[PDB]
Amino acid sequence: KFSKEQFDYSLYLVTDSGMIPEGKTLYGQVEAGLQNGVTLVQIREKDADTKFFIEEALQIKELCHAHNVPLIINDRIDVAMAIGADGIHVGQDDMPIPMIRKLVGPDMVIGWSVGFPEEVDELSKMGPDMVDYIGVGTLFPTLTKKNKKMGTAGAIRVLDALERNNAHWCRTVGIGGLHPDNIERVLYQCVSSNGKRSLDGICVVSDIIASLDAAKSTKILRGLIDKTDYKFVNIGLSTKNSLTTTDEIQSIISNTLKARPLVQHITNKVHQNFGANVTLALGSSPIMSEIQSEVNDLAAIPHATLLLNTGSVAPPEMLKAAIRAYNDVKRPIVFDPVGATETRLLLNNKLLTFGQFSCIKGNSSEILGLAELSNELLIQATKIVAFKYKTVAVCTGEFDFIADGTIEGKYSLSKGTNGTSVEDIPCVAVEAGPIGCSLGSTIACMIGGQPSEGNLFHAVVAGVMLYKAAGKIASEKCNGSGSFQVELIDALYRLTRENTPVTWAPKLTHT
Amino acid sequence: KFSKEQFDYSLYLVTDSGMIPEGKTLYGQVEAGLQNGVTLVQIREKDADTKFFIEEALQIKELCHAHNVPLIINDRIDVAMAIGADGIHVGQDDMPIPMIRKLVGPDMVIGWSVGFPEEVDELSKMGPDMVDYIGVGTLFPTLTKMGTAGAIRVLDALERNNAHWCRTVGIGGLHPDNIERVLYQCVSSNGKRSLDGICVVSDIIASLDAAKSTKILRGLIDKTDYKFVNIGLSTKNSLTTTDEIQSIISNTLKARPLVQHITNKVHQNFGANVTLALGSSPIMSEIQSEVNDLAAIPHATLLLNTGSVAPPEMLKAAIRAYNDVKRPIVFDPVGATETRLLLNNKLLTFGQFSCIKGNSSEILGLAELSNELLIQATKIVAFKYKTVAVCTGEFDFIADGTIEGKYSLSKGTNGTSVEDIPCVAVEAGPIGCSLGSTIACMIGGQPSEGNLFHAVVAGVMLYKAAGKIASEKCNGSGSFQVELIDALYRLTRENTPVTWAPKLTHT
Amino acid sequence: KFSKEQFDYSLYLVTDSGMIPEGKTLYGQVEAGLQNGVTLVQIREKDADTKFFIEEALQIKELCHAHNVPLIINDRIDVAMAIGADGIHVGQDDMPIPMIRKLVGPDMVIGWSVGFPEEVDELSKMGPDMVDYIGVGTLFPTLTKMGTAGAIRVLDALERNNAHWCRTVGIGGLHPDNIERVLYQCVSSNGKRSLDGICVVSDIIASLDAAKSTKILRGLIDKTDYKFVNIGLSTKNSLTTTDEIQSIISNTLKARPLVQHITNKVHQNFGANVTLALGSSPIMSEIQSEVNDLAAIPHATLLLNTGSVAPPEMLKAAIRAYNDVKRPIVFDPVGATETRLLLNNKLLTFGQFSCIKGNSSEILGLAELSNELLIQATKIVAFKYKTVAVCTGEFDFIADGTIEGKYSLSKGTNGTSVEDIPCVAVEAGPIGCSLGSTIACMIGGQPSEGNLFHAVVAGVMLYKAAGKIASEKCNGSGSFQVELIDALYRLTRENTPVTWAPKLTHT
Ligand SMILES: Cc1ncc(C[n+]2csc(CCOP(=O)(O)O)c2C)c(N)n1
Ligand SMILES: Cc1ncc(C[n+]2csc(CCOP(=O)(O)O)c2C)c(N)n1
Ligand SMILES: Cc1ncc(C[n+]2csc(CCOP(=O)(O)O)c2C)c(N)n1
Ligand SMILES: [Mg+2]
Ligand SMILES: [Mg+2]
Ligand SMILES: [Mg+2]
Repeated sequence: KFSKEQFDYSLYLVTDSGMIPEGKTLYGQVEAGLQNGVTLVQIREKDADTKFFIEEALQIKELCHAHNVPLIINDRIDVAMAIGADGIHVGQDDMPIPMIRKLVGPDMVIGWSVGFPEEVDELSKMGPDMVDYIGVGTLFPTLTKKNKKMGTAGAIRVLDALERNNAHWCRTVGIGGLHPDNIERVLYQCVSSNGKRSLDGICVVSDIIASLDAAKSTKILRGLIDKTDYKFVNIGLSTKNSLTTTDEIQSIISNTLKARPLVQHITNKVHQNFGANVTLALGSSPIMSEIQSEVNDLAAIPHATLLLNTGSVAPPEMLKAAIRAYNDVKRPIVFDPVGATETRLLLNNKLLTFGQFSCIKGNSSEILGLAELSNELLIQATKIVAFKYKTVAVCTGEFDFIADGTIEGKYSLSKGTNGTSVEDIPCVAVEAGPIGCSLGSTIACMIGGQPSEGNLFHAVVAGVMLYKAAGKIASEKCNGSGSFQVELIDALYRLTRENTPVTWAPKLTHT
Repeated sequence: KFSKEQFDYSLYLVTDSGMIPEGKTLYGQVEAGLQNGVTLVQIREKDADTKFFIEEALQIKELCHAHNVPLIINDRIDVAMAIGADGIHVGQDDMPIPMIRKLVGPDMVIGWSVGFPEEVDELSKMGPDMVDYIGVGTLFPTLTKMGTAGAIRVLDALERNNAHWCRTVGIGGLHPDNIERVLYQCVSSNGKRSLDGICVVSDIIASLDAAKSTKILRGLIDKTDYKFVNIGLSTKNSLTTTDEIQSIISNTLKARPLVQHITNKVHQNFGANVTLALGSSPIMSEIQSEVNDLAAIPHATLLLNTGSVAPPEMLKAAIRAYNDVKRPIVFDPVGATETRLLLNNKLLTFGQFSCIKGNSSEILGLAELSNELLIQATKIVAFKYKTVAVCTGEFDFIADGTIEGKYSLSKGTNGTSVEDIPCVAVEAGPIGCSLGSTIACMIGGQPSEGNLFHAVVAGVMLYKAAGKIASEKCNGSGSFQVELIDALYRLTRENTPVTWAPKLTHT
Repeated sequence: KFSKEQFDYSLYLVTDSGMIPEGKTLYGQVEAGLQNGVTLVQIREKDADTKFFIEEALQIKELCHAHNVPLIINDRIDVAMAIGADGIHVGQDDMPIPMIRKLVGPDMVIGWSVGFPEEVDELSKMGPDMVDYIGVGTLFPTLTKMGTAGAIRVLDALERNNAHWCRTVGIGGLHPDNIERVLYQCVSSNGKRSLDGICVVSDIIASLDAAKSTKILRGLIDKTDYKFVNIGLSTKNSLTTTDEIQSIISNTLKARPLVQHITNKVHQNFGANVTLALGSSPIMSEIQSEVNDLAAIPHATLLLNTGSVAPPEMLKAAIRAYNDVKRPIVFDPVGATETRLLLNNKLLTFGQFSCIKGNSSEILGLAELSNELLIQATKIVAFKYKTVAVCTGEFDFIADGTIEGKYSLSKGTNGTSVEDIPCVAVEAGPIGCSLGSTIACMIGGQPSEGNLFHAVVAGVMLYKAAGKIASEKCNGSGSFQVELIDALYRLTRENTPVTWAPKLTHT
């Protein structure tokens, strides 16, 4: 018999009998997992005879208690009472929490499956001793649950309602579609806005239970869960609070010129050509492939980068493949969501759950939207985006605000961030007096050439300066919309062919 | 809150959500049912969200409690404790009973789906306050999720273990077309216990007129007479007199009975002769469609063999057609082997027989086991199937288990056990399915005011009597057979039973 | 490299690659069998790349040449010349025989698939050095790609043509449940020829244990006793004495045999009566599941008619069932027309009969064709189907063709031909399925030490004697029939054969 505060939600294993690899037992699997982590166990029988249920449940509570880890049951309250369970997990369509508590009395843990912030509101109007831990939504598509309606974005919305309502007593785990190919990302971008709360643990089912080798699969998840660095891009992620110096900007450009980045553009037909020209100017080769099979070979090429629009004709099933393919080799993705309308809203949020981006670029509307909402306003909104999607965010306008919410690639369980909140991540401005997707292309090239020892922040900033600089130079040499565009590409070339950033007009202050 | 002894098991309604006619509600049906009986209610949700379960079970608990009838839950104990239910019913593959008792404490009614005697044994090894009532087996084929004989074996285990505390209900396929029969033969062998109640589902829930279906079952449930055959069933203990035997034969001769023979090929011919001899007409139809029209003809009678070639589906048909027009069926299970055991035990659950006729071996098999021994088995068969049971041999024993056609809930029989039903004997000194045909004809010609038992005995005399005559006038197996038919013809054509050789004593 | 004469056709294995149980190799089986018999191997690939074929016919020619056993290829000649094979087997739809003998030249073995006599004619007018051996038709239904009668016709042509250079193996559905019967009744009509060996497979290759399967098949082949009926099979040339006929009748009254009749409607009734008279119990089952249960009962006997309405699949069930337990079967083909001719020949390949009964017509067809004529046919039938055979007329002829249940490879009998089996006659002057029932009862009664032949005769005498007696005490067709049954009753209730009118002489 344990006590609420003894429950280690680190690596929470949930079982499913009908999914076991031929030649193995539910016990065998659930065992090899206790020898390598699986620090908590839920028994799940959605179909078996409520007797065979009790038999298998008793059989596993001996193995469990043996390794000193609790057993939880789902979602049969009676079976829990019957066999001396340590806790029960119930869903939103199962017996109400108040009724359960009256039958079981305080001291027994209660899980509740929560997917929306509106459900955290009810969990709170019940006070402590009611709910003890929630399993958050269904983060990713899974083939385990056979029947209602997520991503990290959705889980943030819930961790945030756990704070607004100050439900200190209630822990959290993330569950569903969780595998080694996205655990770090999930752990990494699942923090409350104020940086105070994160997931206390991770849930798996088809990852150990369905495994031809549960011993290894469990040891692997352990590896990731209590690591603390998500090095998602092969650049430096160090937090730099010092403004970007002329010497820094100059060395960024020599690298991007000397390493001829290959920048794959997945974007609309109107930027296709233009964007290719900005790339050619910046001394790098552009490829416009939306071909799924190619994607992994393309991203294999040295110093490759992915710049990425919405409204592209490519099927989401290819974006998901491309995005992943770049993250697997740890190369930079520059995201730019042009949206706004109901369809694009959906598409953009689906994309944001496919992987981890090194930069998210947008204008006023697209940024205020992404933050889930002046000048003091844009700044606060750029920082929210930056933090939320753990990325360098750029907000374009008369002023350009950059913000670094990468936080050196740190995650931890529950902690959650090191007191580092939305409000105080580095954010800098760039302006050059009154005067599109071409920036994305520029940003893309600067990050692209950076070496192991580079820095992702100074890169994204150098880019904004280079562009705003060509921006000022063109607007003076031009005759109208037509020639402005071709003198912009001209300026971008001359400027980076002579690395004299001590010359360019944009002024770089603190925001 | 009720007490265990406040539970009325009469008409016990189990609910099913996905079976209600379009335009109607689970509240709707279960309301009209309470108004005309439905003296107990179980909610059953094998599929629904365990919340909508709670919701829908609170809403029906107000309805039930208002007509003052309990509410039982199958088979989630949690849902039961949760909503303060009155009882819970659990099946064999559900939560062990000791565990349930431990979570609900004594005072809650527990139900246990029992279909085999061996499980009544575990129910007793637990003592009272454990299992409080049981649902017996699956009596008949049903499409929502043994026979009456399979239930009796249970009601018998409840007696040998003296588990007085345990009530019973019958369940599975129960409808107006067999309720009265279930009730009528579902009694313990010592006659002291019967079913406390009848349990339905598809019969009220799935009714386009719930109100009306409930009023019909109540109709049958608390009546007490199964007039299953248009003949008198009075219990006569006065040996059949010579004037009685006489009158029987006059009636069978004056109404020219029509006897349907569903038998093998070997008896076909010989059986029709014996019928003809008796002044009546045989029909050897084994055609399903014809069956209703046939049995509607005046004084129709069905004689029935096993090992006939006709399919079970049609035998089911026939037996039914004849019990519907309240006419007499005479059963004769020749068998013994695995196939014939299975086939007969299926036929015996298709309807009610007016007389089962076997020889020594057949009789011991049916009775589920000398001369004192034959007598016991012949009673056992007679009481077990509530019928007149004949047993052939040097001595023929006739036993009357019709008990005037009386049933009742839990009573069960007026204490009238296997041991004390009328059993007589017939014998005519040392000397088959022809007996079937004789008996058949005799019962056939009986008028509303007649008597079944006396008629079956008349048959066994007449036959035994024509027997001695033949054996005296024959040159061998060959001519014995024609003369047996002749003597039957000469005997019935002169009603002087005071002349006949066979002596009829008590057993 | 072998010679034509070093070919041991005893156990002839024929591979099939796609039928080996998961976990086993064609090498593993073909090896496993070599160590327990498998005295000649053929390689059969009707589907694989003619390369892989080649590799596998080499790998397996080592394994074979090592156990000193040849290797035959079918039906690709090239592959046989190519890997230095010992012989080629070709069918009817394959390369003509002349062409082959030119490309491979003498000293190599050529086996032909023959299944009709005509094909033996072709095979004769080609002389020796052409066809060496021949696999005979398909004997029984098989799933891998006539009966033992079809085989006989072929083994006859091989003699009428005098193809002394030609061996024979039987093939097609050969399994433990039917190998001895095949080995036993598959001899020449002149008794000088029989099968030189037996072709599997799907019995060794398909086997979950190829070693055991091959040991068994060995057991059967070089044994020389087919005990198919648990009764004496001794040849007796001593006319059946009065004492024996009397003993015969006591044994059968005392043992009350159970005679299962499978027959039409018109012999049902009459049939049971005769059996009854003979003091034995008749069963009229045509029920498939009961059939194994029935034949387990003591002293059981199967009387089989044609034109019964029973499905062929069931008669197969039954005929096997009685052979499995070694109890007697009496066959009575009533036909004559295309459909009946078929059905009959088909039953005569389901199992081993103890007696075949027919009249002039029926007995003539079964022989495949006066008073000298009816004797030669009765002998032919008796010998062909290895059984006691009975031709009914004014004279009745009985012929013991069982030869003591003796079989041996190629030999094949012990010079006992169709012309010289014991055949006796029975007559009583000028005067059906009844005689079937009578015989079935007299054989049924016999104990381990009895004699099939004497019993068959006993029956014919009894039935004949009861004939003369009835013909006298009767007034017509009707009274004759009943009187006949009576006389059977009387005659057997007093075993005084010395009294009977029927005269028993040699034929
Ligand atoms: C602690 C807890 N939270 C939520 C639920 C409901 N739930 C959401 S998705 C899913 C399947 C995950 O398997 P996989 O890892 O194969 O995607 C489960 C069972 C629960 N039963 N327990
Ligand atoms: C009290 C009790 N005894 C047994 C059972 C199990 N069971 C046996 S038959 C069947 C279907 C009845 O509807 P129908 O009239 O269509 O046969 C049911 C539900 C139970 N749940 N409750
Ligand atoms: C010697 C010889 N005779 C005939 C043939 C043709 N053939 C007739 S039956 C059959 C398969 C029977 O196996 P089973 O019935 O045991 O499955 C085959 C292979 C041949 N290839 N060689
Ligand atoms: Mg649930
Ligand atoms: Mg149940
Ligand atoms: Mg061929």
